[PDB]
Amino acid sequence: RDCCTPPKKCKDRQCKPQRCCA
Repeated sequence: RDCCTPPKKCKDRQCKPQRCCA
């Protein structure tokens, strides 16, 4: 599970600012 690696996972606060989400 990763903020952007398949499967992406920007459903958190520490994985949202990630240019790969916001």
